Amino acid sequence: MRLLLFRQRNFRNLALEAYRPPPGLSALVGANAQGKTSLLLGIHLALGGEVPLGLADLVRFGEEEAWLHAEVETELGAYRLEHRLGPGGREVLLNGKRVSLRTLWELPGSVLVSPLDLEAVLGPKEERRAYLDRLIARFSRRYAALLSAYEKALRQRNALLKAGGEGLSAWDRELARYGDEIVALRRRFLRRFAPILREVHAALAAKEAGLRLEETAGEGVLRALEASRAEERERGQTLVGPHRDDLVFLLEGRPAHRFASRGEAKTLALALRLAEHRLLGEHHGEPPLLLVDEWGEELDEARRRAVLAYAQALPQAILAGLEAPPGVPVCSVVRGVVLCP
Repeated sequence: MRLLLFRQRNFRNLALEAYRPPPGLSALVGANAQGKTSLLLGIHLALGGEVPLGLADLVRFGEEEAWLHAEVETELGAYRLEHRLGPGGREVLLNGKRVSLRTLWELPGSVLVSPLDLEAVLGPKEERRAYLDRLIARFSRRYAALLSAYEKALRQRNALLKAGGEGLSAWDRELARYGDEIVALRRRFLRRFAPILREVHAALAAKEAGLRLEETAGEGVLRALEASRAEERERGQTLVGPHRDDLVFLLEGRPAHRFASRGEAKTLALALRLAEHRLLGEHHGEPPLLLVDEWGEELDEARRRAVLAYAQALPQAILAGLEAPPGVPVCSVVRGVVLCP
């Protein structure tokens, strides 16, 4: 994957007209860390990323819409990716054609190591499950399509529930059809991803990292629905199925959301991103672009070496921090504009 060109208008605090990163590994330097963080985030979204931000935190103050453009070369060919972010939503174009966002996940895209990442490790149940669904959807168009179909069957089913004792029967079978498949795909995915997470985290930290997906309907959605029938009737809501399952991250066998320090969480989050990156490379046959924010933060030598060692072996990667690694080509960001000397 080679990002050839990034252009933007009215995205966060950026002013650049164009940014042309070099091939290989490069670093963004400058006093304004927020500018760098926005640049990396703009690139990530240009390439098909998603992040949790109100429009006033994606679009420049006093402006209506933002635009993002990326020109990439991939194993699949050359592509022009564009996004308009405004009151109407996110409009995505690929080579001049309006496409669903998920279409861009047909290409390798990017992985961003962001300051936002630790909050999932530390945050509520629903956020870890949301992370899981976004992750797997990158890999599997069937999974993305099952999420949509399940969410319809669920919506329709809870409506029949809220409206008394209804004819739930056909809804049970639909929820199970989509749900059982989602459960299966999650198990398959996590069998591949968990060992990668453990390996990657071992290079960054002393504590063993793990994960567990706790299922409400592990013997099948139909059978769990039966067993929850009185109780779901009592609450007005489906209580079992993959929308209720919990992804737990572990350090030394113990839940990270309870027993990780913020620093430990930040390193676990880093490992999760690098494991996602590795697995995407296997899936696509070509690595995503890797974008690393906070390169310079309170890093230790071995942690740095391990990430630098990973990033410097890719076709292209961009780091942003207070200082660049020595010998890494550097581009300055000053007043929203990049200069690559």
